[PDB]
Amino acid sequence: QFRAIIESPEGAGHVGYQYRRNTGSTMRMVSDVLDERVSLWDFHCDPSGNVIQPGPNVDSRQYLQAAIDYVSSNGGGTITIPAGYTWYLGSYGVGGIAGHSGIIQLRSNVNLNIEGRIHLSPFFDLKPFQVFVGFDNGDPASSGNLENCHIYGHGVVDFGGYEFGASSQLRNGVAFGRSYNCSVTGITFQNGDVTWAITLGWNGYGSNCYVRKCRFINLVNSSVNANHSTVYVNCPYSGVESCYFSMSSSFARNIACSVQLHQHDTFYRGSTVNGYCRGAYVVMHAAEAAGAGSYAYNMQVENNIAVIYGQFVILGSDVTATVSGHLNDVIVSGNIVSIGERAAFSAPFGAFIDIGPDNSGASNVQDIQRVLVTGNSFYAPANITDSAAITLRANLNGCTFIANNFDCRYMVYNAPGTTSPVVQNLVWDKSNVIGGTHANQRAGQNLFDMQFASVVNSTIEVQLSCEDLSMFSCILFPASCQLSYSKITVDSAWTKSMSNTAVFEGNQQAGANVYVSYPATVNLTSYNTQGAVPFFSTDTNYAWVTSAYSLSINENLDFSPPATYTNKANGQLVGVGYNEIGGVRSVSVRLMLQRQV
Amino acid sequence: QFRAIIESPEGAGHVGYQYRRNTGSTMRMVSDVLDERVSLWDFHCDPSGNVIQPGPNVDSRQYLQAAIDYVSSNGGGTITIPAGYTWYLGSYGVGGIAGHSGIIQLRSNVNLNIEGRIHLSPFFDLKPFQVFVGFDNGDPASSGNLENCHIYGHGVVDFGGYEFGASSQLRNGVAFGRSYNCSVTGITFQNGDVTWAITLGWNGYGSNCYVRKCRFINLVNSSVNANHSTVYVNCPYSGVESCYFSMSSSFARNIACSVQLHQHDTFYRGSTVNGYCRGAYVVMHAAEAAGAGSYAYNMQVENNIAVIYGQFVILGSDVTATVSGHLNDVIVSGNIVSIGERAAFSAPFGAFIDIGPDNSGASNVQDIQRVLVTGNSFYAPANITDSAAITLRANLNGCTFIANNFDCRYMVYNAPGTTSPVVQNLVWDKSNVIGGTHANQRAGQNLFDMQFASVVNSTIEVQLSCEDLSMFSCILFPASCQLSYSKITVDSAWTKSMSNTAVFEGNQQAGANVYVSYPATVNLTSYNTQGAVPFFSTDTNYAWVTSAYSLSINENLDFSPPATYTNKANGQLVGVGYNEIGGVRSVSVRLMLQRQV
Amino acid sequence: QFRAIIESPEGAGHVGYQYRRNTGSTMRMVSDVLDERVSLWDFHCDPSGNVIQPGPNVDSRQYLQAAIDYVSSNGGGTITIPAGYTWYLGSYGVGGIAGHSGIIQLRSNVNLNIEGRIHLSPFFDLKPFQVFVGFDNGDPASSGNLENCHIYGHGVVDFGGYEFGASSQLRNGVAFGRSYNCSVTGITFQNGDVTWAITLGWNGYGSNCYVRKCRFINLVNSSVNANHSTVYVNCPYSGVESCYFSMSSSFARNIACSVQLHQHDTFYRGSTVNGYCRGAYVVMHAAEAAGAGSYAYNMQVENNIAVIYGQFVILGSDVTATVSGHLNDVIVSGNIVSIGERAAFSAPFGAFIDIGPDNSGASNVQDIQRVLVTGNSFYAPANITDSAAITLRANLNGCTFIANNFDCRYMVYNAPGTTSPVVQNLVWDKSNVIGGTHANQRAGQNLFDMQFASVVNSTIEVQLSCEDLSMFSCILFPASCQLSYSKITVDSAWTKSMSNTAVFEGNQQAGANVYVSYPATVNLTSYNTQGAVPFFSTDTNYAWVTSAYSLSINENLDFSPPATYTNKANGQLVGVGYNEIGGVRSVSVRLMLQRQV
Ligand SMILES: CC(=O)N[C@@H]1[C@@H](O[C@H]2O[C@H](CO)[C@H](O[C@H]3O[C@H](CO[C@@H]4O[C@@H](C)[C@H](O)[C@@H](O)[C@H]4O)[C@@H](O)[C@H](O)[C@H]3O)[C@H](O[C@@H]3O[C@H](CO)[C@@H](O)[C@H](O)[C@H]3NC(C)=O)[C@H]2O)[C@H](O)[C@@H](CO)O[C@@H]1O
Ligand SMILES: CC(=O)N[C@@H]1[C@@H](O[C@H]2O[C@H](CO)[C@H](O[C@H]3O[C@H](CO[C@@H]4O[C@@H](C)[C@H](O)[C@@H](O)[C@H]4O)[C@@H](O)[C@H](O)[C@H]3O)[C@H](O[C@@H]3O[C@H](CO)[C@@H](O)[C@H](O)[C@H]3NC(C)=O)[C@H]2O)[C@H](O)[C@@H](CO)O[C@@H]1O
Ligand SMILES: CC(=O)N[C@@H]1[C@@H](O[C@H]2O[C@H](CO)[C@H](O[C@H]3O[C@H](CO[C@@H]4O[C@@H](C)[C@H](O)[C@@H](O)[C@H]4O)[C@@H](O)[C@H](O)[C@H]3O)[C@H](O[C@@H]3O[C@H](CO)[C@@H](O)[C@H](O)[C@H]3NC(C)=O)[C@H]2O)[C@H](O)[C@@H](CO)O[C@@H]1O
Ligand code: NA
Ligand code: NA
Ligand code: NA
Ligand code: NA
Ligand code: NA
Ligand code: NA
Ligand code: NA
Ligand code: NA
Ligand code: NA
Repeated sequence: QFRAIIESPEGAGHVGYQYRRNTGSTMRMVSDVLDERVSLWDFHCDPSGNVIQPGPNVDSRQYLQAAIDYVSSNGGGTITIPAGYTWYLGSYGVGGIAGHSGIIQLRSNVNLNIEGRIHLSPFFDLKPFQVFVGFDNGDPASSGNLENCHIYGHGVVDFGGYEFGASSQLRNGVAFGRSYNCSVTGITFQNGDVTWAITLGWNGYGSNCYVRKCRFINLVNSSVNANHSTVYVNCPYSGVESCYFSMSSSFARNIACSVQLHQHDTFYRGSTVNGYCRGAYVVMHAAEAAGAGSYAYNMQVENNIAVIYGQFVILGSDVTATVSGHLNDVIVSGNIVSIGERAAFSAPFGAFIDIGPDNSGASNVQDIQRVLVTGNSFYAPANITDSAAITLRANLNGCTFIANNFDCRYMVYNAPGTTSPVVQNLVWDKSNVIGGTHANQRAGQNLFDMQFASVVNSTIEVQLSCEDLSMFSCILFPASCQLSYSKITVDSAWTKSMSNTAVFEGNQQAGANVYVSYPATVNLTSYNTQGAVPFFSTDTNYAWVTSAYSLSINENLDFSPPATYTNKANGQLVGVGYNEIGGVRSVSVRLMLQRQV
Repeated sequence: QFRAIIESPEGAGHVGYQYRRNTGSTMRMVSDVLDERVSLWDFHCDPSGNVIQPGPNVDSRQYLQAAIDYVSSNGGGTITIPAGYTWYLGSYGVGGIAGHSGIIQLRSNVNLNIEGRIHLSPFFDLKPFQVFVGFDNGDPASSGNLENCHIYGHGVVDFGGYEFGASSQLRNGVAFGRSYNCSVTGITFQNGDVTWAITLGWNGYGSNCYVRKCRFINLVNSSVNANHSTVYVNCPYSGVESCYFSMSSSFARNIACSVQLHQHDTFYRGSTVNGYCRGAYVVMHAAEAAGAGSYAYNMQVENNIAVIYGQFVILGSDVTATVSGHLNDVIVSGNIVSIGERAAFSAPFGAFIDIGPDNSGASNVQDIQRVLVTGNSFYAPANITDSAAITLRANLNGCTFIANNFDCRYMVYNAPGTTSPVVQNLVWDKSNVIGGTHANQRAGQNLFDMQFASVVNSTIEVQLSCEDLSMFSCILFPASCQLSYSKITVDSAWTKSMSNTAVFEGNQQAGANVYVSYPATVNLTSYNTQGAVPFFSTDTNYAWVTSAYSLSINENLDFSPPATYTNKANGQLVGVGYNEIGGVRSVSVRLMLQRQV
Repeated sequence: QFRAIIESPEGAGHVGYQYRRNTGSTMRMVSDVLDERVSLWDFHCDPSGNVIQPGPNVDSRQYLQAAIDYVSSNGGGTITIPAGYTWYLGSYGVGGIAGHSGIIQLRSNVNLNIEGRIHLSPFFDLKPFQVFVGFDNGDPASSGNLENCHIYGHGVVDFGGYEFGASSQLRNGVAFGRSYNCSVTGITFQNGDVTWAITLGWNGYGSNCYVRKCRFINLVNSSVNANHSTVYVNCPYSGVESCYFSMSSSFARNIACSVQLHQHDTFYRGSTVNGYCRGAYVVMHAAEAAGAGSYAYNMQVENNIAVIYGQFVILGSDVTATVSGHLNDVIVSGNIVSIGERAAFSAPFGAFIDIGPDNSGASNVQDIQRVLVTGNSFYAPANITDSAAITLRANLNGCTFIANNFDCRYMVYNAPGTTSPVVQNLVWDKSNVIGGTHANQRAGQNLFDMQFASVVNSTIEVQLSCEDLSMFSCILFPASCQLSYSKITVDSAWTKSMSNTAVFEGNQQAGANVYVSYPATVNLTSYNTQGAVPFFSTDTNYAWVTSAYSLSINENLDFSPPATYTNKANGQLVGVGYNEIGGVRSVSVRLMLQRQV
């Protein structure tokens, strides 16, 4: 019976087709052409083969898994998750992903085109979950790889608004696993309390994984949530570009970071962030060094836009019993960043760059060097005392700042009587512009507060662009901070009225290989001789000065002080001025003091 | 009758199908699978249901609208506009979009995949039109939102070449309206005389709207066209990336801009522009402040390539009777820009940055601050007198330039006897490289022409990199410009032969908190004493000088002038030189004059 | 017979369909809907119309060509190359592409969606080939254009691992030809020994061609391969963005470049490179000037990540008998680059920028100017003697460096007794940070080794950030290098112990329009007079010095040397110090020598 065959599930396999009636084309059956595509509807059926409508009382998980399993068996393809429907997930998956609280297991070469919505059912309320998992084993070390898996479309993953049940729980959207050529593009992740939205790689295993043109909206909502990083990049040659991240929770302002860059050759570009505590960590964790080595290098954070409450970029490296992690060859450029409206001390200490201790608080394990911070803007509102261009809280082996515009409370800061970092190769070029928003707010404060164990091979070229007479000093070194083989300068513009410009509480500017210059007021007295006549300082704290020159006009007719000075062994300054008429002269002059510059 | 059913429109609904003969798959009908996609052909039919071929004598509008209306009713989806066909539009739409001269009404969740061509018929010649409109009401204030609407593909929107009929008319390609998560990707807009190609948002209402990888080609063609901006970004968290803009009309060189960034958290990146008057406006219009506040902040213009005839980036902010607009936290970086080949004064005044008055010409309403211009190149051909790094034509509350390369006629310019802007926090770092293309062209001109009412808290560090002895001065302040709490320096390199370096026509460099240095030639005479001997200037216009030092060699054996000088109350310079043999000496020396630096 | 028609190839054309049972929709046949898409299966059939399975023993070429030819005839469309299959190509194409060793001929408006794999069969071993060719004629000058051709998908082009048979052979993946609005997106090119993977345009003919989000993996594998450039951009308004390039061969480290930018308005952005000799050439070849003029301008290399073995960006321009090529208006910004681990001299000389001779070795043909290198990082390991910020090997008409961080052996280098370039407008701003990795390695070497015929209108502002007492000098000019109208400065920080700072082997710092400053040690003797007393240098090689000042402390009580000095006609320095008590004094002081600064 022909009628019977046609009405049967093999019917389309009996109806002939030839593309556009082209006599040169293949003589196919309708089913062949329909078989070129596949959707969730092709697996979303009961045991008799009748289609099941999705909805809040239907658990779509087993059907989607069957679709992925079947396409995987044919070498791959793309499964569409249809538009105009919400597909709910309502149970855990089984096997290898159960160890990861997994819902769906991803498979190699099987792409998901999510055009409709995927939504978690209340079964998951107060429970852990990882929605899509690419590991195939509960132990990631024993997992196979996931390759050539792409998730893309105009659709949505909705985490149902459910809070965490316990802080120790973990929640994720996509864990690609040991992931090679995998990506998420176009998707909106929203409405949750999760740990991560996407994680790429596993402990350095993976390559060429990307997140592009995704949105992440309101993914922390509770005090229970221990920590949140929206994308964790844990394989090399991988990155995040052109994404949107937004949070509205108060809790997110204290715990949430947009991106973790944790392996070499990784990037974070062209993205916009609002409502987060932190922008990006750039870190080499020794505990994550298995797949790609012990070094994080070629790290790029560029051309992002951010409103955060804590720190924009945080650098780190640490050690384990048998591995040491190193961070080097980093670039941070083109970013425009602000600390959002908040009270002082109400969120983690505001910073553009933070050199942070390790997760246990250790500040003597880091090996961070060859970092370039250039062509960025940073702003914090004037009330935010806790705002810095760099908070330098752990050992630093080098960081270079060129041509940034920093408009916040401090330039360089570390809290006194906390950690005592060892600092090498800190370079603050004169082309860094220091803004004026916090003028008049700096009573008792040092603009560059050098609260370190030691500083070597460092450059700080201070250039103000407006007055701030509230500040205690432009730069201060406590006596506990050794300083050697360094260049510290304070340009005189906007400093004439400052009582202190640079302060060396241990007289460290006297060091043999310290090169400094800064303004000071000096009292001088002359001899009485008519004609060329010496002037000498009354104080004797200039034994370190190599030359000094006048920054003051001479209101006198009958004499002039020296234009330039040198020193004497007793620590006086001395120079030769001119008495048109004789007499002992006394003057108080603003000088530029110079040492070896 | 089985034959009858099969031949009927329900026939495919009787032919069974099961994906790849998989026994676990859904037992569907052919029509179910065909129903997973939708195209214009599914609505492009006569009242009897017979398909109609598109073409220049068929108006496809009602069919496309029916398709959008129907898909909208099912929760959304993607309508394909087929490749290999041109689909003409030949009438106005009806209802809510009639108030916007709308052709097609877009609807939420309904995407258009434009693979073929859409082409306007001559019905639209000399008339207004907006091809795709997302408003649902003639009054945008009473409109609902458009959400999740994406237009993408390899296809083309062709505006038929028709000129405007009257200057007051408006024409647009896509007006998304009060638009949330909407985008245009891949599409070519060409061949028209329009006001805009795409507009995003409405008066700050909207979010997450983007234009990516689109082309805009020849969209102004007539003298009637009043004004053209290719993409208008009027909602936050939105932007333009990786687009191509080109014009060939002469009129475009005087009226056309590529992008308007008019709300916070907006960007313009990675794009190429040719043939336009202007690159981008970055503006907060008080009249547009309803949806997202009164501040435009986090504005980003980065890594674009442009050949324009007028100004690359134009900044603005203005007020209404009850709202004041503010612009702050802007970054302009990585752009390479030139003024195209043209006669001087033949297009609007060439500039990299323009600080422009409001639309009525007011220059005393702006609140523009915290702008960073860094790491850009600008070039204008040597004949273009009207070319500047910045034309500063309205009040400015701050702008910072670091590490740019500007190769044009002026660095800082405003026309004398026009507006008198009040300038604060203008910072021109010494790392800005001033090119040499216009050397020898600058007779009668000041490189930095400070034609302002006042300048405060500003820095100008001039550094030449080649000679230009044609210029009247490196920097000039008219007597009408107050100057205070500022730093103005002229490096001596390539200046030895200049008669004027810095010029203060009101002697403003004498101010208590002005910090300056610049070269000058000075005549000095000594006393006759053998030995250490004073030299004094013949002129008395140095009462403001704090120190000066020699920039000239000493061709004498029998004496030497002072290496360094200070001043005296009568305005003479004085220093101590050395007469090996006695005698009154007279010399003319090049000095670096310094005040408080 | 109805049964007969239904089973025939016209069967689907008799089965009715109406979208979603919508009474307003078109009353179509199943075949109409199936005809909206097209795949390789629709042409991959034998002469009787039976489908043929692809595989290593089937040559899919004729079937894919038939598909492209047919779709082209209907106005275009998109052919899918199905996922889950490998499609082998095993013969050359015929006609116009035979002259290009072409396999498949691309056609206008016909896109390829490559979801599966395309793989070359061993027929191609040791032979030339170009897999996809858009020329339609063996002579490219007589070719028609290719327009609106896009290749995209998650699929793969695999070149079969075959080595080149002869060095003179050429191999390519995609040659778009005289190409307008063409692109490759998402595709992986791998496993070959080829000349290029993609070429865009032909000798300036073409426009709006792009390569985005592609991977290029292991595309050189033999010593026979003469030269490799992964993407060659030979039309304007075209570029490469967000790509991944990797090589593992030793040969690639000596021959392979990622990108060629060879026409105006072209870009290379956001890409990652590993294992290559070179990053990008930016060149105007006169021989390629036919389609778009003789000038390459608006050239952009930005925000790339690279590990290379030779040079990152190489600039060039050259001439033919009748055309002269010019390069100008270039920007290189935001790049983070390193020379990978290698022995010194084991690959082409390491550099960030190279100013290279033409292909015959000529260094006197170039017209390269208006280049900005800003905000980049460069690192080479300490053992790599052959590493430079710029190797300046051919005539240079201008290049500007601002705010970079260069950490390698040399800053400026050219080999002595090779070429003698004529240098104009070389600008090295003081904001360039010179790293310390190569400290102690520089015995016998000059950090800036100015091995040129002449230098004019140039600026070199040297600023160290750590000591390197191994170096012979910071900057050296041989006597053969003329120097005029230039500024050369050496900041004193970290230089106190250097015997030579700046060296002018021809005494070129004496030039009338040379502006210099650098530290030196000077021996001085005083007269015996008590009181103000002159000090004079013992040596007479300071006739060029305009002023000098002390960089040393004064360990004496009874006298002080001058703080500042000028010169005398005999070449002595002279200044006025102070003898508290009389006596002839002798001192050796570190001075900052200054000329016209
Ligand atoms: C939220 C965030 O990323 N915060 C980082 C911080 O990251 C560390 O702390 C977070 C806290 O959530 C992670 O530690 C938690 O998770 C790991 C991994 O979970 C296990 O392994 C995965 C593969 C499996 O699917 C799960 O079922 C678990 O079995 C637990 O081991 C740990 O006990 C728990 O606290 C984060 O771990 C990393 O997570 C990434 C992404 O999933 C994995 O690729 C890594 O393998 C895993 N690393 C390690 C060492 O386990 C911790 O690294 C950063 O340390 C910090 C400074 O950079 O910034 C943020 O605070
Ligand atoms: C071409 C361009 O954008 N030029 C800008 C300039 O913009 C102002 O002038 C232009 C001239 O074309 C616009 O003003 C015209 O259009 C508005 C808006 O049209 C009405 O509202 C829309 C929603 C509706 O669809 C239409 O049918 C109209 O009813 C008219 O009100 C105005 O009279 C007319 O001149 C531009 O208006 C803005 O247009 C954007 C994009 O469509 C809308 O989102 C805004 O709501 C609308 N703003 C206002 C205040 O109405 C004017 O703003 C800039 O001012 C200037 C400096 O930045 O740069 C360019 O010259
Ligand atoms: C690998 C590479 O690109 N290296 C560049 C170097 O480029 C020059 O040398 C390469 C060597 O492979 C090319 O020269 C070879 O190819 C050309 C072109 O082949 C012919 O024309 C094409 C259209 C046709 O399909 C083929 O069948 C051939 O008939 C031969 O003419 C030449 O003899 C041979 O050595 C490269 O040529 C350019 O190739 C691009 C891309 O295919 C074409 O668009 C251009 O038309 C062609 N240019 C010329 C002048 O022919 C040579 O230009 C660069 O010169 C160098 C410095 O910038 O960098 C790298 O080393
Ligand atoms: Na686990
Ligand atoms: Na660095
Ligand atoms: Na200490
Ligand atoms: Na209207
Ligand atoms: Na600023
Ligand atoms: Na005034
Ligand atoms: Na050929
Ligand atoms: Na330049
Ligand atoms: Na010479």
